[PDB]
Amino acid sequence: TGDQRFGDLVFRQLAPNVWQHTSYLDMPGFGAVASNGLIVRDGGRVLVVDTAWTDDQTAQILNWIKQEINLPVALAVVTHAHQDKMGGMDALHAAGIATYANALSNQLAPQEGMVAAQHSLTFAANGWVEPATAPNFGPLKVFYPGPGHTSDNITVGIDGTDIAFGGCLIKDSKAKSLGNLGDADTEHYAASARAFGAAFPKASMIVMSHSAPDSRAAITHTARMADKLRKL
Ligand SMILES: [Zn+2]
Ligand SMILES: [Zn+2]
Repeated sequence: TGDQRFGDLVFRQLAPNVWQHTSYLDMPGFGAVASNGLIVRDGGRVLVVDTAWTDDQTAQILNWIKQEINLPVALAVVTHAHQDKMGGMDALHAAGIATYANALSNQLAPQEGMVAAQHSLTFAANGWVEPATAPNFGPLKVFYPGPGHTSDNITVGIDGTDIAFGGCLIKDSKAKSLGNLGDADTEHYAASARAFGAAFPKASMIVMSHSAPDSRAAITHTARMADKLRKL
């Protein structure tokens, strides 16, 4: 398939300098739910998008990076204040890694049971990150598409590649539903999915948290699901 197992994690190379990390929730009354993030090698440093579900899983991502890449991890960006994306913040901080999240994610973190990132990203009215808040992000192009899966969800394009990461906002083109809607903005979801597509109009590989990588059909399918839900 392209997947490789390392401990209880799975890694899949997407480009010469990009890998998808996958971790699984291990809690007594739940099935083994996968969550995907990214690892980007930016020359002489590594950038991480999203933690795993737990600190121990996140430390295993760092161990894979040390073994397989062996460059320092300069920063991590987390895409919203849920456990699958921010559950391993303490492991990043223990490792001396600078962490960034939407200001709103950092505000929500205590209510959600998450540790806040060290740095807050803010956004222009067009959705693009304010550059002074995202210094030295290299190829990572951060975009806030509007409320959707959550009020705080952000997305990330990787310059020099065909890849854009929708996080938990985007589901694949065969998804039966929008997954976890507990915190979702049903009025704006479809427009936010569309805004993600329009922000990264050349991306051909759409990476998402809870499906395998897909084509741009994931974006349109997600927006349709959202529009149906809104019309009910
Ligand atoms: Zn979520
Ligand atoms: Zn999720």
